[PDB]
Amino acid sequence: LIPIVVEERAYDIYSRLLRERIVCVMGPIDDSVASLVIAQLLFLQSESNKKPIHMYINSPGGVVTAGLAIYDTMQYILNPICTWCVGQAASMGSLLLAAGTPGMRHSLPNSRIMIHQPSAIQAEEIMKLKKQLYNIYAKHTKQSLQVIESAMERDRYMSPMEAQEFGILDKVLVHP
Amino acid sequence: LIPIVVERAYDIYSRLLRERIVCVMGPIDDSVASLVIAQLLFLQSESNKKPIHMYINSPGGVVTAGLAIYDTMQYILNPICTWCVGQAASMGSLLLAAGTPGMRHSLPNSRIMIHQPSAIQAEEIMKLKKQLYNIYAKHTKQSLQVIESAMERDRYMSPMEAQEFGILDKVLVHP
Amino acid sequence: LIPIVVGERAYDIYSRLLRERIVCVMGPIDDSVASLVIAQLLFLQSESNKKPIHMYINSPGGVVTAGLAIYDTMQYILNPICTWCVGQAASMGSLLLAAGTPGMRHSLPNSRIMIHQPAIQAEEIMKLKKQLYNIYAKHTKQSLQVIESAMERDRYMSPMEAQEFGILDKVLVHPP
Amino acid sequence: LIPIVVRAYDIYSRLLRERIVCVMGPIDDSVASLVIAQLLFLQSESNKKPIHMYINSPGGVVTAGLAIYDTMQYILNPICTWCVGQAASMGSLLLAAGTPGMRHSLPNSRIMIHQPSAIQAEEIMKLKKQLYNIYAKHTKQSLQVIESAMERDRYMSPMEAQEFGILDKVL
Amino acid sequence: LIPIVVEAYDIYSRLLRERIVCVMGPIDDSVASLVIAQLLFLQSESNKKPIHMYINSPGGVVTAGLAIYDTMQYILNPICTWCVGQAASMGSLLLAAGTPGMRHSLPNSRIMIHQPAIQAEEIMKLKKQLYNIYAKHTKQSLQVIESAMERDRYMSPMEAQEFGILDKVLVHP
Amino acid sequence: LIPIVVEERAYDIYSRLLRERIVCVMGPIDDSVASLVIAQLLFLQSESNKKPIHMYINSPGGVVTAGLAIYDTMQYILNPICTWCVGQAASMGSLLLAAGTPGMRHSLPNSRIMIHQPSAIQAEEIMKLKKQLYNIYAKHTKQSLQVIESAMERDRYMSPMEAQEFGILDKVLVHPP
Amino acid sequence: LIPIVVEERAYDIYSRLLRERIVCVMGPIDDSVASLVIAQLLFLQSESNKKPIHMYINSPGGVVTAGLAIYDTMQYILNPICTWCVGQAASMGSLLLAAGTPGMRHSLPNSRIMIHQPSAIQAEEIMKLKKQLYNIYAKHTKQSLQVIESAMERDRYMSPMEAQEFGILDKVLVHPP
Amino acid sequence: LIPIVVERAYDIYSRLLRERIVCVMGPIDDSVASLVIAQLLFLQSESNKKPIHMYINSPGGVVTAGLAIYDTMQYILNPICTWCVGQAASMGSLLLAAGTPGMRHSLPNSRIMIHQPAIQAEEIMKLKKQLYNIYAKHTKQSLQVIESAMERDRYMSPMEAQEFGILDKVLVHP
Amino acid sequence: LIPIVVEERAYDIYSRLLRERIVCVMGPIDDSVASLVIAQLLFLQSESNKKPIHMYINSPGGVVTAGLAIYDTMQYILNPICTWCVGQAASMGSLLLAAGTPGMRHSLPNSRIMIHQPSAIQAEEIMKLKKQLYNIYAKHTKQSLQVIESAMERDRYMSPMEAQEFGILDKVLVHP
Ligand SMILES: N#Cc1cccc(CN2CCC3=C(C2)C(=O)N(Cc2ccc(Cl)cc2)C2=NCCN23)c1
Ligand SMILES: N#Cc1cccc(CN2CCC3=C(C2)C(=O)N(Cc2ccc(Cl)cc2)C2=NCCN23)c1
Ligand SMILES: N#Cc1cccc(CN2CCC3=C(C2)C(=O)N(Cc2ccc(Cl)cc2)C2=NCCN23)c1
Ligand SMILES: N#Cc1cccc(CN2CCC3=C(C2)C(=O)N(Cc2ccc(Cl)cc2)C2=NCCN23)c1
Ligand SMILES: N#Cc1cccc(CN2CCC3=C(C2)C(=O)N(Cc2ccc(Cl)cc2)C2=NCCN23)c1
Ligand SMILES: N#Cc1cccc(CN2CCC3=C(C2)C(=O)N(Cc2ccc(Cl)cc2)C2=NCCN23)c1
Ligand SMILES: N#Cc1cccc(CN2CCC3=C(C2)C(=O)N(Cc2ccc(Cl)cc2)C2=NCCN23)c1
Ligand SMILES: N#Cc1cccc(CN2CCC3=C(C2)C(=O)N(Cc2ccc(Cl)cc2)C2=NCCN23)c1
Ligand SMILES: N#Cc1cccc(CN2CCC3=C(C2)C(=O)N(Cc2ccc(Cl)cc2)C2=NCCN23)c1
Repeated sequence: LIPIVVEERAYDIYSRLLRERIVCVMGPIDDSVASLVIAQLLFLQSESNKKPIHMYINSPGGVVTAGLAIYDTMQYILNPICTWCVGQAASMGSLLLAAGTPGMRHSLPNSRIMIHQPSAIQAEEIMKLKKQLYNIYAKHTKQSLQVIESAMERDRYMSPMEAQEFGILDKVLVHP
Repeated sequence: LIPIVVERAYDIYSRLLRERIVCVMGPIDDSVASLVIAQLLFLQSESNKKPIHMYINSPGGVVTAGLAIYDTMQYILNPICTWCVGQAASMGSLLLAAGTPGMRHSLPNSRIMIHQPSAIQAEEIMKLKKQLYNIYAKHTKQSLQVIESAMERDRYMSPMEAQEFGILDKVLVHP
Repeated sequence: LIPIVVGERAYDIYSRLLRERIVCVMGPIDDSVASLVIAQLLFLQSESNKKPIHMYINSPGGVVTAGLAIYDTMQYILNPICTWCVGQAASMGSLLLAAGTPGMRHSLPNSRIMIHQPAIQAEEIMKLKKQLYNIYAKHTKQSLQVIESAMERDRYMSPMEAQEFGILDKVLVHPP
Repeated sequence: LIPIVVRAYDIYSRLLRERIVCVMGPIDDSVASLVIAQLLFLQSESNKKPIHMYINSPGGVVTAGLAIYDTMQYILNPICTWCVGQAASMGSLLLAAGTPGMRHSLPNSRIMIHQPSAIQAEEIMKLKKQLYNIYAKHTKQSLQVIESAMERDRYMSPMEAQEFGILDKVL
Repeated sequence: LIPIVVEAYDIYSRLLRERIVCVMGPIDDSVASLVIAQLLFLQSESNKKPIHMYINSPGGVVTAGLAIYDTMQYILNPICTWCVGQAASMGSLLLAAGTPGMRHSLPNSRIMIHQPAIQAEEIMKLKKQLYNIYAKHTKQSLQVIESAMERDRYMSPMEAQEFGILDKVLVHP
Repeated sequence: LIPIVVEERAYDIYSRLLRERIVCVMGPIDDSVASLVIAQLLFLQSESNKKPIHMYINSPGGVVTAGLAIYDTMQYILNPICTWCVGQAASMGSLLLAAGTPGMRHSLPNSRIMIHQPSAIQAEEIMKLKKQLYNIYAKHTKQSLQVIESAMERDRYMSPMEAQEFGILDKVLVHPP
Repeated sequence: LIPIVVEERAYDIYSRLLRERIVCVMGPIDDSVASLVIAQLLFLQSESNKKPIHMYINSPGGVVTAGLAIYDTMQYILNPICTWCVGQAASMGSLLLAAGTPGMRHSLPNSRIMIHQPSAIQAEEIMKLKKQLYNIYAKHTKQSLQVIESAMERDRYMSPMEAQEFGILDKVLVHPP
Repeated sequence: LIPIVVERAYDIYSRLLRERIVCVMGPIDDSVASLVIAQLLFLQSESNKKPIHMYINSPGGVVTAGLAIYDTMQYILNPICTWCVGQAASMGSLLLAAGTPGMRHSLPNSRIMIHQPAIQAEEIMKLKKQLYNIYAKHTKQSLQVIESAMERDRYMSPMEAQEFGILDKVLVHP
Repeated sequence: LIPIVVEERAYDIYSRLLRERIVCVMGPIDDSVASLVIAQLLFLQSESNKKPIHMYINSPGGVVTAGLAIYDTMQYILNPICTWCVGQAASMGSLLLAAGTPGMRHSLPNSRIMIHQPSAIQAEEIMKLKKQLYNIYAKHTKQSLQVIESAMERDRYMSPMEAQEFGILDKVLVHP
């Protein structure tokens, strides 16, 4: 039941959010989510490839290759990407969260962050995908492999404060 | 089916938004939180001084979805008037009591519940309950001790007991 | 499929009903119906807080706390509210019907009215059931004990007994 | 789904511009509120010009049908009821409540006043007397003649239903 | 599921050997058919020895409960009805149809005579059957029975006993 | 579950009923209700060509062809059959009720009896079947076709006492003679 | 999804059909098929009391009362109506086919036409309805009752050419005249 | 599914009945209650002095189904030993507390709840009062203590429950 | 489709297993499983309370209070209890496995053992139950609390060899 706003043109509030260069990553990440997000990120680059992009994550995770789709598009565009976590970023959600422009990775105070991966393909393939997750997290947290994979074994959430200290985000904000 | 009102014409819900009114109706999940946060943010983009009104008629919902609203309420600058209609239970009463002080209201016949009624580990659930304990104590001026024994009783309060406990400031019959 | 009716503007018939300052409470009552009726009632009060609103009730009841949100918004707003019972008004429907302005509570001749009531602790259900007694007591101008007695009988009233009981003021057949 | 005719309407809206109100299929609360809407809307447009209720229905919720009956009886306009296909149970009630000399059916229609088979038992009998009464009113038959007929699980043809008092014209 | 006792029966076959007939939960044609069979068997074994009918039911199909009620009237034995838990709607009409003086409840039972695809005249007709049955066994007047069944509520064993539904309320022998 | 009773010998209560030459017609009658009922009419006749059988009927009706199968077995076998109506006998239930041995058809007092037929084949075939019911009911009630055809058009129930006056049964009994 | 076509003005293809005074009876006919078809017979008549309307029929039948509603609208309105059978017209479909203006009822070559009625109400009421279909078919085919009643008892389809010789239609066309 | 033991050959549940052991397992409905009440009537016909053993591992159930069991336990003359295993919650703990005084037992790890989780609001409140009074009776607590307790959405330990009046002993072994 | 064996009496093979004093704990543990197991363990004690009892665990876990029911009955009976793990013992399964008589806790070579708890009650209650699990495991593994709870956080299985070394079992056997 999505509301309309005027600005004189008239958009629904989500079209409006994308006009402010805000892309939502809200919920379980599947291919068509990934498709929406990728579409938006590439449209904002076309508008201005130096102007920043804010991406808002409230995601329990999802389909791993769909998330890497987003992640890869993040790495590709020319824009700074402020990532913001509200509610939670678990599994691929905090992967996207940890993959913002350094210095521009934010959570609100009561957010919950998980890098552990909640548990139809071959066994070695899953391990392959799981190393990919291990290196991406190592890249952006500036942590070691063995630290990352020990960490990813703890079935557990962090506070915005621990996640900052671990390298997943940069600033925990209450106010602007 | 949602009616149109009327010089251009919005559906009634779009028109509630022009009043700076954000409805939080029913159970709270992430996509409701997405809708509420967007409006809060947009309403602050419109003026960051002009108040915002949050009509809460909710039984609770996903804790982190509700926290994403609570946090966003705290983030924005505007005075936030919160309104309880029918009932605000579990996460929905956290929100109701998070409105800016002296600006939390109930219509007379509502019911208010801070009891949390009832896939993660038991150490994580408990971490989340602790976060609720602290929010509630922060906004009702009550001690954690008072907050926990109270949240332990499976009961509703009238808007008056609510106002006395520190969830509400006003109860009113009319403007 | 809702019909359209017709400077010159074009309305679906239900908006048109709201232009006439009519709000409908058709069928069972839940939070989303209540959101809709409160939205319409607060809007009508904003277009004129002295002009009457007409509220049409054909309803078998509903969620109590959702029904009370409607009742309280009736009592809040500034406008005279003339209620009309068509078809039936049982439980919360009859309470909305009985909570129009004194002397502007109507039924058409064949309506059936019920004040008998068809997960929460047992003490909260009695708390709530007592709020119902207090509201019916108020507007029907009947004693508490008489309300509690009446609400124990699993029966409907004629629009003429409910006139007689306190629930409505006039039974109309044709327009005055 | 639904075509568009030429200013442009959809056909069911174009019909309403013609002062025509369909009653089509089973009657429930939302049929009734849609029908009562149109009836009021039409009388607001003119209280002298007749309205046309096209009924093809096997009935429905008694209270929902009673709601439409009363709205008919409230509004001032002459009302021409039209039976098409069938008007059975509640449907036949409204058909019979068109204003006199204006109740029609088409030749091959079927008309039933037998009421085919959660509230208390006394409250069910109360509702049935209401229809007994409503029917006796508009057919000018007696209550003993209404209840007897209402017990025979059967249709009448338009001519049977004309002699009974349900309608006036068959074409 | 059902345990086996020696004396070799299932426990419910052994209740029947004790002349105990359970009427558990909702009445329908199947339940009624069962019950009636045991009632005729028991009489066939002896038309003088009582039969203990154990009732704990929210009611059921009217026609089916009436088949039971009729069977009860037919057979010669004194029938001791026992309410455990609850007897509502039809369940409490059988309770009332025990032999006078041997209608019992346990302390915490609940008793209800209020009643929760056929025609209106027929639903009223069956309701008058219930009216007259209840009036006969409570010795209460018709008009007292109908007021009663309209109040949607339960009676405690002692209000059920002051009304003529049962006779005795036992905490223990 | 079906209790077991002792006799020296163990029977489940329903088996021990058949021992009494009692046959139960309980519930909707389909082809396998009919099959099981016919199985025991034929059986009970082979235990005695002349000892009376008892049908306990509590039924709201059923498949017409499955009902007529039972009616026809009932007509075939040589046994006097006493019918008993308990709870109800509507539609084909009441036809099995009416078809007991003249003067052996009974109701308990509180039973409800209906002969109206409540609402894949062609149209001529349903009127074929309706007519067959007319003639069966006409036969045993001793009523005229005309009277059967309109009584059945009244969607209503008869008391055991009106059913006795119409012809469906012969005695309404409260206690054992 | 329904394409849009341009005319200056945009119509979805089905709307633009109605513009040609074409009305489609496609599929099972229930009360709301009938309602929408009647809506456009009445509409097209009000655009012209005498210009011919075209019913395209491809239907396997439907609710008899809903069919007879359409038949009756078709009889009411003053317009000459050309019927066209495409794919099939079985049961009430073929009755709407037969009821076009004499000599305006058509089939394309490969259509299949059935008048047999493939297999809640009482029995007298279904024979009531069957008889009404007998008289409608009798009327427009110009066949006797006796002939209609047995043709309809044959569970079978007719070619457009046999249907033309029976009376259901008048012309079987391959290309436009 | 259910095994046979030899002694003569019972299924293992039939053999527990021969020990005078009545099992109240899982949610209590009128059917559980039928089975339980049957067993208690029978076991008393065997002897009205020999103790009955009610093993309870139950989350709760229908209240009238529960009170039928309770009333049957009051009716019979036998000393009843109640034992709690896994848990006894809502109606279950009510049965646990209702065994013969000095004979109510829990295993060291059981959890006990007296908090309760179509009829009118005056019936529920009538039923709840009835739970209030059974409980008050059997824990020697007051009504006020009992009512406030049942309002806390919480389980107790077996020692807690022992201190409160719900049970007498807590045994790791015999 | 359970087979019968003769021994001359004739039992199904599972009745036969219980005659050899073998009780299976096979699969998800719910109240009626727990009831079966408890029944069997108490019947074997009645036969001989010094003769050992072998309990065979292939369980992914289950309802925690139902498992403690079994555990408590284990602690209660007088008999030695050899526990044997085949396939897997995860969550409450390895709790029962770790709760055998010391010296009599066995796995086959390819078994998989989990003490981590795969993830409708109050929050503090779940923590209470979870401390119970923490102490029981500490009791029988002779490990510390902090070691146990760190361990229970690793979403992960052990080999019969690691589980022995950790204190969950005593012997890993290939042959008799
Ligand atoms: N899925 C995926 C994926 C993710 C990251 C990078 C790429 C590579 N593509 C190659 C083609 C390509 C790219 C980048 C591109 O961004 N623009 C500019 C553009 C795109 C969208 C919008 Cl709305 C407006 C302007 C473009 N314009 C035409 C061809 N083209 C693909
Ligand atoms: N989920 C979440 C969450 C909740 C609270 C606070 C934040 C932090 N963000 C930072 C980025 C950011 C924020 C707040 C922001 O309010 N506007 C202004 C704005 C927003 C919507 C509309 Cl329609 C119009 C204007 C904005 N415009 C560009 C960058 N930007 C995120
Ligand atoms: N749910 C609930 C509920 C039910 C009854 C009473 C209230 C109290 N609120 C206080 C705030 C408040 C109220 C009433 C108010 O009526 N208008 C005027 C207005 C509202 C909507 C529209 Cl479409 C047009 C004009 C308003 N404009 C900004 C703030 N505001 C809430
Ligand atoms: N359900 C019901 C029911 C059935 C029959 C009679 C009534 C009584 N009401 C009184 C209020 C009332 C009525 C009739 C009324 O016809 N119009 C005129 C009107 C209505 C609809 C439209 Cl689209 C346009 C104009 C009106 N305009 C302001 C308030 N109002 C209610
Ligand atoms: N349904 C019904 C219904 C309900 C109440 C009363 C009756 C009347 N019937 C008549 C036939 C009849 C009756 C009573 C009868 O009790 N016994 C004795 C008997 C019955 C069952 C068993 Cl297991 C053992 C012995 C009997 N033996 C042969 C025929 N017969 C029928
Ligand atoms: N369906 C059907 C239906 C219904 C009624 C009548 C019939 C006709 N059949 C003819 C053959 C036939 C009949 C009757 C027959 O009764 N017995 C004797 C018998 C039958 C069953 C049992 Cl258990 C014991 C003894 C018999 N024994 C051998 C051949 N035979 C069929
Ligand atoms: N269902 C049915 C059914 C089927 C066939 C015939 C009839 C009888 N009615 C009588 C009233 C009536 C009729 C025919 C009529 O055709 N027009 C003209 C009209 C209709 C619709 C449209 Cl879109 C445009 C113009 C009309 N305009 C006002 C009253 N009126 C009913
Ligand atoms: N539900 C219920 C309920 C609960 C508690 C008390 C009662 C009252 N009845 C009275 C009749 C009665 C009772 C108790 C009784 O215990 N025995 C002895 C007996 C019972 C079962 C078995 Cl397996 C073996 C022997 C008995 N034998 C004949 C009459 N009779 C009913
Ligand atoms: N659930 C639970 C649970 C778990 C552990 C311990 C207990 C305590 N009970 C007390 C009563 C009790 C116990 C132990 C007992 O083992 N036997 C001996 C016995 C048991 C079963 C069988 Cl098949 C054969 C002999 C006994 N015989 C009669 C009373 N009785 C309960």
